Formats: sequence, C-alpha cells, structure tokens
Amino acid sequence: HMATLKVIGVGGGGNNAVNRMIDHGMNNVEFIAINTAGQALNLSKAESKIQIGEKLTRGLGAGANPEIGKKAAEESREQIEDAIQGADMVFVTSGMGGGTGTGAAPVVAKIAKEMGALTVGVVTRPFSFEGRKRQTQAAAGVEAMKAAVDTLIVIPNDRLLDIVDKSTPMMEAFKEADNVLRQGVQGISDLIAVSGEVNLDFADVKTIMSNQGSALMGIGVSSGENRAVEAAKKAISSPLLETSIVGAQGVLMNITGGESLSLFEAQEAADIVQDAADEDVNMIFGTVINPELQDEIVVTVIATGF
Ligand SMILES: Nc1nc2c(ncn2[C@@H]2O[C@H](COP(=O)(O)OP(=O)(O)O)[C@@H](O)[C@H]2O)c(=O)[nH]1
Ligand SMILES: [K+]
Repeated sequence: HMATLKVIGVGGGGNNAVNRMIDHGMNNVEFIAINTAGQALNLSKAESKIQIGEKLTRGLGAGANPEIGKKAAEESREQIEDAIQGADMVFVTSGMGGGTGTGAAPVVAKIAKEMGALTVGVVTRPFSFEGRKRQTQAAAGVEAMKAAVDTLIVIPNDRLLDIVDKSTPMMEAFKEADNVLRQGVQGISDLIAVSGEVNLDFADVKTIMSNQGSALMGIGVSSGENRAVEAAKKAISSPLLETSIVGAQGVLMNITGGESLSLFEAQEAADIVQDAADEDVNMIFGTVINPELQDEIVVTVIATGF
C-alpha cells in the first residue's frame, strides 16, 4: 500500500533531465520518456518510452512549434494513459519555449490529473539570450501548465547564470537545475516510506499540493551548531526558483535527524519558515528520527498557497 511515483520527461530538456536523474540513481520511481524526436528517444535511459507525432514529424522534432507538440500528444493520449496507469503522483518535467515541451507537456499533465494523480510540473523558462519570441512561447506554455497541474515549479534558466563562475561546465549547471526535481522527488519518496515520530503520509502531500498553483520545493542539510536554522534557511532560499517562499500560505515541512533532534531546534527551523513566508502559514509538520544520522539534520520544505 505504498504510493507510486513517476517522472515524465517531455521533449528534449525533459528527456535530458530524466537521463541525468537515472544516471544519478533514483530508486522506487518509474521514469517515462515522451518525445517527437526518435533519435533522442532511442538514446533515452527510461524504462518506458513513448514516441508521439510520428505521422506528424516523421520522427524528427516539432522544430520549436508548440502546436505540433500539442497535436502529437493529444493523438497519443491512450499510450500516455497506459504509461501513467498505476501512478499516485506524477512529475512532468520539460523545458518551455520549444515545440514539444511547450505543447505536449500540458497535455501530459492534464492526462495525469484526470487519472487522479497528484500532478506536479517542474519546467524551465528559456535564457534571455534565446530571444523574446522563445520567452513568449515559454510563457504561454507556463500558463498552460498551470491550468493542467496541481502545482507548478518554474526554473528560469537565467538563474543558472547566477550560480556559475566563468568556467562552470554547462552540464554541471544543468545538474543544479535537475536537483530541484530530483531532491523534491526524493524528499517526498522518503517522507512516504519512513514512518516518522510526528508522522506525515502521502495524504498530507496531497493536502499541500492538490490544486494549488505555484509551488516551492526545497531541501537543506546541515550539521554543527545552529544546524536546524541553517538547514531550514537552505531549504527555502534556492537562487534558481521563480517562486520564492514569500507569501507562501501552505507549507509541508519535515525534519529528519538523529536521536539528538531537540524540540527547541525543531521550533527554530519552523519559525524560520513561518517568518520568511511573512504570512501566517498553514504548516503540516513532521519529524523523522533516523539514528544512522549523527549530527546531520535534513529539512524538507514544500510550499504552496501563493
Ligand atoms: N535547464 C535546462 N534547460 C534546457 C535543457 N535542454 C533544453 N533546455 C531549455 O528548454 C527549452 C526547450 O528546448 P527543448 O526541450 O530541446 O525543446 P523541445 O524538445 O522542442 O520541446 C530550450 O529553449 C532551453 O531553454 C536542459 O537540459 N536543461
Ligand atoms: K510516513
């Protein structure tokens, strides 16, 4: 009776994200690759691959046309549905601005939502250097995604330019963007498998994420003195997110630590999130005592209600 989580990459960036997460190792999660491009799809490492629009595109891409991606997805609805079937939670990841992701990712999410799955989008917006038409297409896709998901995390690719130095490889920067989805999925998966002392379950995840719009999904790990405060600051202060914690009115917050986890520092962590939100936050709070940890503390935050 464990919740089934799947991650679906749509289009090239989404396919890239899936491949990098599989390489990094992700257990108990099923991956699905959806694309118009057959070359990319044949190099995908996902167990489940769906080629959409083969008649439309002959296995090439949609060439940055969103209408092609939308039509390709709608005409493969049943295959997408079969691939999703059994899922309790679906993450759809895609780079907005192109044709396949922009057009197909909202269809995929709507399919998941109408199968009852808790449906979370994690998408990118294009770099400014890609031009205003691409940004405008991406914007339309972001809006379409919001209509189709339960919660949406947007990562403006421009924020990657804030976290590199002059030498950081592009693949390394892309992995920092991948960590938003990967660590969010892993945090939800760990919350679900492990009974905590103050317990949170999938139903608590649905309460914070179902039908909520923009969201924030963060993780923080710290040790030493003031660890709980520092871990909580880390969980809510990502430089890559379009939606910051501010104005968040619902929050799911789980703290994992060793047997040394004090009530005092749990309150400290929670106050850091309440204060940073600058609202009265509806907090769903959990704790998990993992004795294998020694002096390490993990704070997972999901915030919605914007
Ligand atoms: N962060 C990140 N952004 C990507 C990646 N690949 C593509 N992008 C971005 O996603 C947008 C759409 O590209 P792509 O996914 O290849 O288009 P599609 O396959 O035609 O939907 C691009 O304009 C880039 O902004 C990636 O691997 N990581
Ligand atoms: K649990």
